[PDB]
Amino acid sequence: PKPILYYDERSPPVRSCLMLIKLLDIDVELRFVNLFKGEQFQKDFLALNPQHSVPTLVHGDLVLTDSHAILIHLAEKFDEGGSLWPQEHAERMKVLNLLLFECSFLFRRDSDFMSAIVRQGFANVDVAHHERKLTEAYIIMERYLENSDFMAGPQLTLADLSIVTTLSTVNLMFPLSQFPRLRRWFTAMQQLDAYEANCSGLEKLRQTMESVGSFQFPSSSAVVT
Amino acid sequence: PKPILYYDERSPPVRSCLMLIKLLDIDVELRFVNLFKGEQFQKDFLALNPQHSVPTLVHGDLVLTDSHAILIHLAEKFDEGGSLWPQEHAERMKVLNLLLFECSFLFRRDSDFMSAIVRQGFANVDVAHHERKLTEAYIIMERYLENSDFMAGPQLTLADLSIVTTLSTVNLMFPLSQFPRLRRWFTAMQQLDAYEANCSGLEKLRQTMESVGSFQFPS
Ligand SMILES: N[C@@H](CCC(=O)N[C@@H](CS)C(=O)NCC(=O)O)C(=O)O
Ligand SMILES: N[C@@H](CCC(=O)N[C@@H](CS)C(=O)NCC(=O)O)C(=O)O
Repeated sequence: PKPILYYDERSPPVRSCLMLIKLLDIDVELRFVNLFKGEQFQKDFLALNPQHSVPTLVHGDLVLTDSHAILIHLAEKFDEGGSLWPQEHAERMKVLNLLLFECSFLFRRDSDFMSAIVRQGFANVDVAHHERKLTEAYIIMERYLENSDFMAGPQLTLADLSIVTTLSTVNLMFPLSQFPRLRRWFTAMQQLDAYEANCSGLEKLRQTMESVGSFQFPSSSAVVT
Repeated sequence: PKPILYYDERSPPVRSCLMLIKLLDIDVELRFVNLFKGEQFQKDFLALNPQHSVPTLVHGDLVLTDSHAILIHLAEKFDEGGSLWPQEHAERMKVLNLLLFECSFLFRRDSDFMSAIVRQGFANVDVAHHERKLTEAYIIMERYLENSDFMAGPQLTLADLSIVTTLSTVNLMFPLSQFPRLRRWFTAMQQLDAYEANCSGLEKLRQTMESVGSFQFPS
């Protein structure tokens, strides 16, 4: 049976799975769950994923409720032996380490900021506080890239797919002027054909946030190529 | 060389790694990083881990900066063919999915609550708000346990090691009386020889939080 992806493309971790699906030409059925309309609290979706989060994948009997498990599962099933989720143990641990950085640090901080805008309205958010927390994530990713061309080594891996979507979301608000390696890496990701899967949801998230939060992102911040 | 574990046993993800190390008899060199003195910001540790977090594992040239990668790495290198990190793909993805639940949901929410204490003082924290967020996590784990004795199936896995330490930390503040499956699972986890690895750090966290929070946990 073909994988079923419950999704809202405004979500960065959803867009990471959409990028992998495009990169590998995976046939997947998409089922939209509108997060800003609260459809993730619908009783049948809650029964499927009590964390009420997207992406959720159903593939046969398997139900995955975290983008990072979804990326790993799809790579193992549709890129066997590939370099996205590498075969050598130490290389694979490095990718796993960076996936968890995305989950535990970069996404956590971007979610904290964006959730505050939705709950409080932009004018009531302590933007300076979130600028510090997210610039700290920029600094860390800049350090990762001072060693390798890609986040987890010399070539594109699942870590880049996970990180680039949330990075593009942070960068709607906060500029990358001071981060040359991060800008070089982001520019290169934007040249990838798979990056087309990030574009639509990023823009829909931009429009939704500006509406619900009653503000405008500074147009000069976002890196476009 | 033997793995090096940078740790502060007050950290629940540290304690998860300590439990696995004891369960598998792994010979490791422990290096204490006092989080309450800010030693995670010392220049050499920051150079090692820019996220300034424990646990951090150095194993040869490999540097891991997240407990969930460390658990998987140590299981793969020291417990090949074990049940903690199952070899069958569907079972392994199930364990991975629960490891990420611990990272993304349970630990996130407990960390939000504990950080609010250290920042604001216990007397100023919106306790009811965090009670709702953390009770929601209890409700989810209770459902995870409906058809299995452990978090990811009929056997103990890495998911149980990761979740039990944070669970015990949430349980400093919020009791398990209303969750029969979760309470029975936690009691069973406490019978493990390896659970002794959780005991010392949990009580150190209690004592440290209560002094800095100028409060006492209801437990
Ligand atoms: N760590 C999880 C994070 C998933 C997550 O929190 N998704 C957000 C959207 S970016 C969501 O579904 N929010 C809906 C809700 O929490 O109710 C993953 O990587 O999939
Ligand atoms: N997702 C990470 C979380 C690690 C983490 O946040 N550890 C806390 C202690 S519980 C820490 O080191 N805090 C110090 C700091 O953030 O400066 C993991 O599982 O290892």
